[PDB]
Amino acid sequence: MAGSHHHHHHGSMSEYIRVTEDENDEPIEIPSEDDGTVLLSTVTAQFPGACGLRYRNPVSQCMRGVRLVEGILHAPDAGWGNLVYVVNYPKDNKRKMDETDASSAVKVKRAVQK
Repeated sequence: MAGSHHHHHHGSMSEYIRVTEDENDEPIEIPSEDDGTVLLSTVTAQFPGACGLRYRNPVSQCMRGVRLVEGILHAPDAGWGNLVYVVNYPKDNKRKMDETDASSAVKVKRAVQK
C-alpha cells in the first residue's frame, strides 16, 4: 500500500527477474543486480509489502523458493526464469525508519581465549 521509491540501477546487471504474483496475472519483468540477485526496492515496485517470494514452476513441479537475505532477493542455481511466484506476508511490515549517512569503522585487538 505504501512504499515504492525510484533508485536502484547501479552499474552492470547481467540479467533480469521475470515473475508474477498471481497465476492469472502476466509475468512482470523487473531489473535485477549484476550479481544476479534483486534489490528489495524493486520487489516493492510491483509487490508492495511483500516480505518473501515463493517459486512456482508448472513444468518443474518442484518446491523451490526465492532466497531473501538483507532484503536482496537471491536467485537459485538456475536463475529467475519466467515462472510464477507466490507472495509470503500478512499485509505489511516496514520495520524501517532510519536513513542517515555516517562512518564509525575501527580496528579491533586480537580476541583469544579458551
